[PDB]
Amino acid sequence: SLEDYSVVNRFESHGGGWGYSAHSVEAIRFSADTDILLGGLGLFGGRGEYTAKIKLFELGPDGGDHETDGDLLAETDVLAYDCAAREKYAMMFDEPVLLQAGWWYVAWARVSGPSSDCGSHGQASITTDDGVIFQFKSSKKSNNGTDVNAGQIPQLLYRLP
Repeated sequence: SLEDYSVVNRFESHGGGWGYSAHSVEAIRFSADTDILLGGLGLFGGRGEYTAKIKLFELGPDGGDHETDGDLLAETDVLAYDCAAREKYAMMFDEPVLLQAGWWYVAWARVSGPSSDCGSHGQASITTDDGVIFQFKSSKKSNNGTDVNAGQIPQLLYRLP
């Protein structure tokens, strides 16, 4: 049956709604202090029918202090999705990607559709129940308001090796 994955939720609350436009890009920088297998990203929807393409970029060990344009590690095609109000949709990469402890990455999503749910009270640091510490920082690739505090990409979906 479907393989189970752990979740890290970067937001502690919700906002009003979030809108999209023709070239909107949601992105967030992150790092985990432990090697993890990244399977996908959790996305808000909740108020209709959406599409999204997701990407993962590598920045490296210095990517928290100096954001380069990064190296593409994974990408999906555009895929339609929906989910219940307040919930997240699990958009999976074609294959999971092994991330290195202390290295920085960019989680990226190009979402299209009507207004959606969104996050607020986003956290710079989250410690998951298994003890892994995730850090989040705003990304220069994000052009539609998503940042460390607010917006899209509420979750990373991962397993421990």
